[PDB]
Amino acid sequence: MDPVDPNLEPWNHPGSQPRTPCNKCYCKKCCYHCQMCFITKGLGISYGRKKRRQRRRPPQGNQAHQDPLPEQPSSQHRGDHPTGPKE
Repeated sequence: MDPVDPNLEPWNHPGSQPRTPCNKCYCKKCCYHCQMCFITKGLGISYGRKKRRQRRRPPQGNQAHQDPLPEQPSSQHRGDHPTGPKE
């Protein structure tokens, strides 16, 4: 997960708000994040038991709110952690 950039990746969320995205800690409320904190379903680098780093590239709205990529509210790359599938 960490060697891309990242713009909007298959799974790479650093933090949340205010529109940051990273902060000095993972997840971290201000500001929006509703309920789902970080349940580790996809063990690339940032989700990781003996891995885990953190990289920050756009402003951003979607990379402060989102877990997955498409506008499809369910689970397993669909609506992974907010009220928010795309944002």
